[PDB]
Order: sequence, then structure tokens, then C-alpha cells
Amino acid sequence: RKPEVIITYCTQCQWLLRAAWLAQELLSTFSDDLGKVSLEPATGGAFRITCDGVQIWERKADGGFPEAKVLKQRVRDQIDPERD
Amino acid sequence: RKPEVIITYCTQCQWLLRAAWLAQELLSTFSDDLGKVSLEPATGGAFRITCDGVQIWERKADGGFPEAKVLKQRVRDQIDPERDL
Amino acid sequence: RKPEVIITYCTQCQWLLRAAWLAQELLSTFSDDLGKVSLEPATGGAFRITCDGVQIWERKADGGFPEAKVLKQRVRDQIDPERD
Amino acid sequence: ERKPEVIITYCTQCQWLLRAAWLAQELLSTFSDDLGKVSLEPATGGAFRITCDGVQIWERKADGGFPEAKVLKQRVRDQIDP
Repeated sequence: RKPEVIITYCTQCQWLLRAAWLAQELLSTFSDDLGKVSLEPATGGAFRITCDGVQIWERKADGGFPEAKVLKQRVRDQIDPERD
Repeated sequence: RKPEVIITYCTQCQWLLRAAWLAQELLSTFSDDLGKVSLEPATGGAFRITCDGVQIWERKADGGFPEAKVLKQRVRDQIDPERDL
Repeated sequence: RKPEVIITYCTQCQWLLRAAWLAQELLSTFSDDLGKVSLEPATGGAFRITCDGVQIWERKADGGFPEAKVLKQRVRDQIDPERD
Repeated sequence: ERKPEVIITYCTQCQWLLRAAWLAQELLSTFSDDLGKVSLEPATGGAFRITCDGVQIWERKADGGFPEAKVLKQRVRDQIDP
């Protein structure tokens, strides 16, 4: 096992760019802790991210798109809450 | 149900950049046909790409890193052979 | 003599990823009007974007980093005011 | 006093921003404090020509396609003025 983050994004909305960006922000700072970050096309304004099935971000629910710093923290807390 | 691709890459070699680029190339061309494209951290200068377990590229096997068009043709023949690019 | 957009970014801060991301977003939706988008490494902790010398974003001033939505907008006002 | 700048001209409708942006990052993540800037210049007619202070270090036609990371990194390195 190892954590697997998945970013689901609306293709037509043209959110691949940012999906790919956030995927690299993660794989950069957590290159040794993550098993894999997946990019998953979707439709109708979908933009959701989860870690091992746990939602750590969702467009309408969190007000838009995450700051790299925030998503990092939420992935951090998800893996080891007490790891700086 | 849709086919998935996995680009396993050596992080220390600093190949995330490539892996990401190729994942994006693939996703913009097969947005309606790819289940998902994964970026997988690894080591020892590994750079292998799978399309549902089936290898379509392996650094030492194909002499380096694939080209945009070539990887597209491979994924294509794999999922949609009758499709033109 | 088309408009230039430069994004000055702090390299040690590992902000190249977001600078290249925002670059691509601009080149994406303004592919036919921008002469080019430049990425300029700054030795200091900066992140400011100018359009033909006119600053359109500054980390400290504008509160952080911009959302693609906002940036696209400010650049729109700066060059082609009549767009959606 | 005037650090070298790289320009990557690419055909837009060919959908080459990606491979041009990718290369741009490849250079900046390797030559952070050695390059003044790396510019992405939209173009047409399947053009792809990279310059380093005017000095073309690659052009799709002449060079036969698109550069490797290794290569362009080496051709940019060969221009740093020691």
C-alpha cells in the first residue's frame, strides 16, 4: 500500500492544465510518500480530489480550486497528521 | 471500464516533468476514451508506460523517451486502431 | 509588435510550476493575441506579472497567487477589453 | 549584466504549447540562475524554432522534429559564456 491521489476534472471546461499542475505540485513535495497521482477526465464542471478515496477538495464545496499550499497540507494531514 | 495508462518514472532522475507532459499530451488527445492517466513515482532510472498492463514504452526497451506522436499512435492502436490522428 | 506577458517567479521557492501553469493558461485562451509569455527567474521571493510593463499582479499587493480566472480577466482588460 | 534569454517559437493550432512549455520548464529547472528568461512565442505553419539570444539552437526542419531534454539542455549549456 501507499497513498494514491486522484484528481477528477471536467475536460470540456479546459481544466486539464490546472489538474496536471496540481498533480506535479503534489508529486514534487511528496515524491517519496505517494504511490501515484491520477488524472481522471470527467464532465459538467467536475473538479474533485481525493486521497485513498477521501475527498480533500471539491469545487462547489470548497469554493473553487485549491491553493497548492492548501492541497499539500490536506494531503499531508491525510498521510501523517504529525509530519511537517 | 475505459482503458487506463500509467507512466511510471524515476523521481530522482527528475523525470516528473516529462511524465507530466506526456500524460497531458495523452489526455488532450484521448479525453473521451481514457479512463485515467496515472503518474507513478519510482527509482533507478525507470521510465515505463503501460496502457492497461500492456507495455507501450520502456526506456531501455525503446531507447529513451517516446515522442509525442509515437506514444499517441501506440495508445491509439491499443484502444482505437481505426482512428486517424 | 504584440503584447508580452512576463511572470517573474522565485526559483528557490519552487514556484516555477505555477508560473509555467499560469503561462500555459494565458497562451491557451489568448493564443491569437499575445506575442509571447515569458518566465523570468527572480532571486528574491517574488511572483509578479506584467503585461507590456504594466503590472497586473503582485503576490504581496494582490494577496498571494492568482486564480487562472482572475488573471485571464486582468489580461483581457489590458489588451482585448471586448471579450468573454 | 544581461543574462541569456531563450525563446521557444511554436505553432499554436498544431497544439504545441504543451511540448514547448514542457521544454521551457526543463530549461528553467536546470538553469535557474543562468537564464534571464525563457519565452513562449505563439506562431503558425508548424514552426518550432528555439533561439538563445538570437542564436538558433534548434529548428524542427533543420534538426528533424523536436529536441530531447538531454540535447537542448546541452545546447543551452554550450551558450552560457563562462
